[PDB]
Amino acid sequence: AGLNTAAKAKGLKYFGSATDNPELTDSAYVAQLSNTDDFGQITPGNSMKWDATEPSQNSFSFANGDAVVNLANKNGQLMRCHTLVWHSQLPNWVSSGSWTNATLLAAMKNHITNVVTHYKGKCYAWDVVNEALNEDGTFRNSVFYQIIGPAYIPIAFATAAAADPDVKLYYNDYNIEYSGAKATAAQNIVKMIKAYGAKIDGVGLQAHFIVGSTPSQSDLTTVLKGYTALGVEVAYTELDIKMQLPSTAAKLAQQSTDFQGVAAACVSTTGCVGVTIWDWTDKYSWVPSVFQGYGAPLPWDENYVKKPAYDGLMAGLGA
Ligand SMILES: *[C@@H]1O[C@H](CO)[C@@H](O)[C@H](O)[C@H]1NC(C)=O
Repeated sequence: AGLNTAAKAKGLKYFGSATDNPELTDSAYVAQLSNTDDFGQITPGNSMKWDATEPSQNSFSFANGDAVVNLANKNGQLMRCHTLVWHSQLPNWVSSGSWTNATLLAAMKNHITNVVTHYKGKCYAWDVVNEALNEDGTFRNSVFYQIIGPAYIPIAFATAAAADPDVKLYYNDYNIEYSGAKATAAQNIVKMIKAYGAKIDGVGLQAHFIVGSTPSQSDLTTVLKGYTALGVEVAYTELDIKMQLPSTAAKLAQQSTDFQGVAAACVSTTGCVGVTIWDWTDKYSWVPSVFQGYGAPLPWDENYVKKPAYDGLMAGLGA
């Protein structure tokens, strides 16, 4: 019994975790990441992004991504590959470049084709385009939007599908898990890609939530079904629930309830294929400076010891 076994019993394809290459020298860490009772799927937190894979123009660098795939392969875990086109973690040669539509499309397509071809057959899913929207539902004024216009999004999907016709292609974003202008805009991006005639198989809902401010199971489920209704599968792709510090028993209990609701929403939704937590131990959680004051976001603590949230996830998965 563990998260992945429970998830699969309920019909999900996996419960899984992200990781990153600096953690892999920690053999105790790796032993639990490799426990397929809890994790049937791995995401590389950083080593398949554009800054990692094409840090200078045309210079593809796959060793760190390959090391994560090799670990997953050894363990019999699925991969989700993350992420091709994104405004963040973009090398300066792209973000600062002097582009025309043709020249940026060439470089963007070259990035996709090379990365996706290299990983052909190794990935369950690709996050093809990440965080294309602002909070108010406008397009982000990234280099792609400013130079190419909205077509960059369906072109990226079409390019990925040409390189690897069978991997599931996802649009991934945060703050699209509750209703609002941003979730509506994410729906409209799905419709727009499909109308262009490009393949989109999934919406990735990052699920970076806050303890005590997490959307209810009911709200989350409703929003998932708003996506599945458009003809895509859905997954929670980067789940973590940071709490306002310091940690307390009451907050740990609330955090358990919050995680429980997310797992239950997925299990309740036909077409929700799985949940990936954004790493699994607080020691390696993602808490950048903009969230100073928050922390302890994950189901195991910094000592690799389960927190109440682990039991909350199990309950939410019906175990
Ligand atoms: C860039 O080229 C694509 C592909 O033909 C097209 O859909 C889009 O409108 C173009 N954008 C600009 C700004 O010329």
